[PDB]
Amino acid sequence: TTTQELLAQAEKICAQRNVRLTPQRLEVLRLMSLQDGAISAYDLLDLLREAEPQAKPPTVYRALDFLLEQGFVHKVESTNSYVLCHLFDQPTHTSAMFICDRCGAVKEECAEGVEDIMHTLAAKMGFALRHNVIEAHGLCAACVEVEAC
Amino acid sequence: EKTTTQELLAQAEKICAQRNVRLTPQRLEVLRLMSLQDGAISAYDLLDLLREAEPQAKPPTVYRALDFLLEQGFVHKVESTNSYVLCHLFDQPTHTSAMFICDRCGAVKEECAEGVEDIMHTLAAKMGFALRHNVIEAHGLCAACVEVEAC
Amino acid sequence: KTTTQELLAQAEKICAQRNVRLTPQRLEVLRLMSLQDGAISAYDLLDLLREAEPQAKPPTVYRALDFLLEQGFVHKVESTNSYVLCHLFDQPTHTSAMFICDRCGAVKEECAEGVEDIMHTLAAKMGFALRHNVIEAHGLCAACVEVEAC
Amino acid sequence: TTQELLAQAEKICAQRNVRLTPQRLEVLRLMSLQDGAISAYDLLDLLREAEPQAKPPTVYRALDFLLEQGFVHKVESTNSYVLCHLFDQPTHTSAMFICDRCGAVKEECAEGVEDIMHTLAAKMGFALRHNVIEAHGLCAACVEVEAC
DNA sequence: AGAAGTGTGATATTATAACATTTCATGACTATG
DNA sequence: TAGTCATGAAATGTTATAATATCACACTTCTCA
Ligand SMILES: [Zn+2]
Ligand SMILES: [Zn+2]
Ligand SMILES: [Zn+2]
Ligand SMILES: [Zn+2]
Ligand SMILES: [Zn+2]
Ligand SMILES: [Zn+2]
Ligand SMILES: [Zn+2]
Ligand SMILES: [Zn+2]
Repeated sequence: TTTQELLAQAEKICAQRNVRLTPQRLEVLRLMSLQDGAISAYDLLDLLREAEPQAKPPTVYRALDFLLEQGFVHKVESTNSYVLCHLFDQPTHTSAMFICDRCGAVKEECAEGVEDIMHTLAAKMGFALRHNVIEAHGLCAACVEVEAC
Repeated sequence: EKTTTQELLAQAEKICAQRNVRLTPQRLEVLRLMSLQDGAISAYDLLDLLREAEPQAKPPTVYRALDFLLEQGFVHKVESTNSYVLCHLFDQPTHTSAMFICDRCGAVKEECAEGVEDIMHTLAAKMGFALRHNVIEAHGLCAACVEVEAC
Repeated sequence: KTTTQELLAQAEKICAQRNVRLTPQRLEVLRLMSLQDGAISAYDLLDLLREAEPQAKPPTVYRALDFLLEQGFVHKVESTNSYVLCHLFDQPTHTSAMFICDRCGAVKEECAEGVEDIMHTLAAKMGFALRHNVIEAHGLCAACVEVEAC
Repeated sequence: TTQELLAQAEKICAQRNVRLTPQRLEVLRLMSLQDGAISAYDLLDLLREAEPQAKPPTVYRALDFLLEQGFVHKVESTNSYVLCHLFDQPTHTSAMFICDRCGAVKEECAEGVEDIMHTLAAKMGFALRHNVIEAHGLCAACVEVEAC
């Protein structure tokens, strides 16, 4: 039902803006929401084919592009996968991604200090950065407890 | 004054000798070919370069080489792209790094940052997250492309 | 003994006479092509291929098709963007006329050497160097006519 | 010479009580100004300088119209479209000779092929509604280029 | 033996180019009549 | 008083390939008993 609430919320946001949250996009969103965290496009496509048997890569990639242009999903560059954002209605934001290499779970946190260090490092050199990519690989708490036995 | 490109290669050879791992002609050629780049490079571009010498070369060659070089820490993979760059900091003990990437000219700078590792560990510590490795990659413009914008 | 077996055997023999690799994947794709009434799209064929190779993706079927095209086991139907099995692997490269029913979708392949000759002559009048002909007819087949008559 | 055929088109689109919009006319104009085959999306790119709000349905509808009248032919084996040789003649059947190098397309008549196709269809129970006849190779020019 | 390396063809994975249609809301001609 | 025709705008469907990466086998080479 958190999924329901999430979808409703997304519908509300997309209703606010002049943008169309289609059944397809909504479906993809639902699927990704039900997923714990990260997922590749093609596994997601395989999931999508349950409800839309004719679905092909452009379908899911289009849905993702849409959900990416809006603030609903993030790409995970170091795994070629995608995940939901933990907070929707906010604008283009830099967030730090903690990715479990075991379960695929992703925790999204703020890291102003990092942005700042990079902001200064870009300035002590001649760099004008537009965007930071901050992805951490490791193990989440559960998977940590599991890997210790 | 930072370490020269050639010193890194010599250092690579001797380090591989110290570890009893084989820095073969191929892996060496790949290493130098990468070292000549003014920034990151893709596997197939590198493959194309490698062909002028070894035309019989295929992707497995390049990817094997890259896997080896990555394992020995001479090369970094740039994850936001899908490219590979020489490490200009492997003469010291293994390190954390942030890659600064120009979207246009494509050049990249590896710059150390303990202050990032610490914050990441701190953020990872509050949650129960056993951090292992960091990917820090910055996109924007370097102060060559910047002075082309100002015209 | 069955047509499919015989066919795959022929193919296996030809792909041996020629020093070429008829892999399980290619064999499976060909097997599937042989079991079709007529023409099939690359993606329908992919969907069929996924029943045996669940990981299969578009480059898979397109590679298999490119191979089967190179070796002359399948023809591409350009006007419908589809593929059919060749009726006779025995012949070398050949100019084939395709009769395509816009109702049932079935496709019949016919020989027409005359056409090759005419096109060659016509191309030879000008300075055109002919490589391949594309000859496809659209209409209704006998069955669809019988049906439509009522 | 473009204006000539443009006018002729209207003249013929008078006799046949169908409406040739500036849309379809513009498409036909662009098709004419092109000295060879063209894809729908390139044509769409060209149609946009005139009508920047143009989109694929626009050009496709246009092409469907221009196709159904006899002004343009579809080249099935290249998924492209070409202007007719001359559309003063009755609804003919084109045999398209296509250069795989330069992309030049030469429309010719091959009534013999059609005849044969009809006989073959006739010996079957096949009701032949339309034939597609296309050749791929090298135009004379490209041959002479490759000769060197 | 045995572990590591290479050559080669084919396959697997991720993403997009390229080509064509659907939908549905909106306006613009027209056949009664 | 509607009827078809034409368009406008977004999304979707459909076909095919680009771009990235690995597998699987065979042959080998150089080392280890
Ligand atoms: Zn977020
Ligand atoms: Zn975990
Ligand atoms: Zn480094
Ligand atoms: Zn730059
Ligand atoms: Zn045949
Ligand atoms: Zn039929
Ligand atoms: Zn014509
Ligand atoms: Zn030519």
